[PDB]
Amino acid sequence: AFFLFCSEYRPKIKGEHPGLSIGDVAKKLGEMWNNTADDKQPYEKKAAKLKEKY
DNA sequence: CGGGTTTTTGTTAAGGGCTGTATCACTGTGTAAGACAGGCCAGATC
Repeated sequence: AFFLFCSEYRPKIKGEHPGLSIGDVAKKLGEMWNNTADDKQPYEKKAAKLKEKY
């Protein structure tokens, strides 16, 4: 949920207000994503689709 | 043999400072013997 959600919301969250380091940026953003599945499922669905396609 | 534990295993993803090889430009020189082949020739011989 949160992994695919961060890999999806990368553009705006990384080009609007990143933070101190890429580490802390993606950490806080993945936390917010996991605390949003209820609103991030299709990103994980696309991830699993690519995984099956591989 | 196996569902669910037993302690784990990728993995794979989003960017960033440190390390470890791979390049990059750039320079040191015309010899030294030996074998064989023609060409020239300067005395040998009839």
